Amino acid sequence: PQITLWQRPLVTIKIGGQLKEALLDTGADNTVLEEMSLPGAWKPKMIGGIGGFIKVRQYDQILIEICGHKAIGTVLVGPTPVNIIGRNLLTQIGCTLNF
Amino acid sequence: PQITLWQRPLVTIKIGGQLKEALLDTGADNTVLEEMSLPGAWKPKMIGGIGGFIKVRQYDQILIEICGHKAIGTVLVGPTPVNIIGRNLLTQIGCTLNF
Ligand SMILES: Cc1c(O)cccc1C(=O)N[C@@H](CSc1ccccc1)[C@H](O)CN1C[C@H]2CCCC[C@H]2C[C@H]1C(=O)NC(C)(C)C
Repeated sequence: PQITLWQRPLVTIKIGGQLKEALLDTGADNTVLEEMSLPGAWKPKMIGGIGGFIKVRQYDQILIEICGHKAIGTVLVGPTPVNIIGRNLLTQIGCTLNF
Repeated sequence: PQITLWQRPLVTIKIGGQLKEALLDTGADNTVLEEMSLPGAWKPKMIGGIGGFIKVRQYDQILIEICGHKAIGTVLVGPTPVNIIGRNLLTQIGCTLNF
């Protein structure tokens, strides 16, 4: 899939048995998900936006299906208004920018 | 140019006679620039990211030279830690996501 940028680049994801919609976000170093139930141990973490900072729960080695592509990585969960797939996961699904 | 996402997708911009580095940011609807001197009138604006909101100055129909591609559009100036080229300007340089 090629994707133009006239609308937000939103994709379907499956994480922890759940279907979510998420933003492909070349500006995000990290993947950040809205409040959800993920199984397993987590670490405290703080990440910075535009913005200020939010407190998130850090989860390592999480399987996530992004637009029908499987990828494993660190997922962060916390009070983000929008699900963000950052570059740690974008590189796993072979995502490039072209201009 | 094609650009992988193993590093931050940073490009050179010329805006208001000045050279800057900026992040190609598919997760940003707007272009946001660190405090700088831009000539002419502006409007007050508030923009939300992760962490909260920042007060910005809104400038319309600004000429921006992104990686040797000329584009005109709305640029926002305010206390962002990184220069962001959002989708309003990404569509002007024929920027697509490929995976
Ligand atoms: C989530 C995240 C990380 O995990 C790591 C590094 C940065 C970020 C981060 O917040 N990145 C953002 C750009 S703002 C930015 C600030 C500093 C460095 C790089 C980018 C997102 O790419 C875009 N970001 C995605 C999304 C984040 C939650 C709030 C709604 C949007 C808002 C949008 C945004 O901020 N828009 C502006 C117009 C204000 C620029």
